[PDB]
Amino acid sequence: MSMTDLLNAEDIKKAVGAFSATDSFDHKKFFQMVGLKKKSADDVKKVFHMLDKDKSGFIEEDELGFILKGFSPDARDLSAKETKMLMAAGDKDGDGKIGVDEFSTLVAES
Ligand SMILES: [Ca+2]
Ligand SMILES: [Ca+2]
Repeated sequence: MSMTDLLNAEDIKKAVGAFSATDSFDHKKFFQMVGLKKKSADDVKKVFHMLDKDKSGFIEEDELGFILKGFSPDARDLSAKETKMLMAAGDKDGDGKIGVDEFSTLVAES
């Protein structure tokens, strides 16, 4: 992890803006504005690990209400409608969690 060094602080500054709403979590456009899909697959491992505070290897509603705190400060509390839709979109597998390889490619569906 290290959401500045691995990625780009400027791109992150735009990205935290691209989620600066209640429910309007355009993950596809965040992952574009932050340059994520332009960084390495092995960078995308260090990406996911910044959101998975637990280091349990899976992100779920407890973290996913404020996942932005791994992207940077000024993050805030996401809406109850957001977390519901975001877990249901971000779990491509059917296990109810965001996994890294899903999250990387979930946004390539753009
Ligand atoms: Ca977790
Ligand atoms: Ca999954």
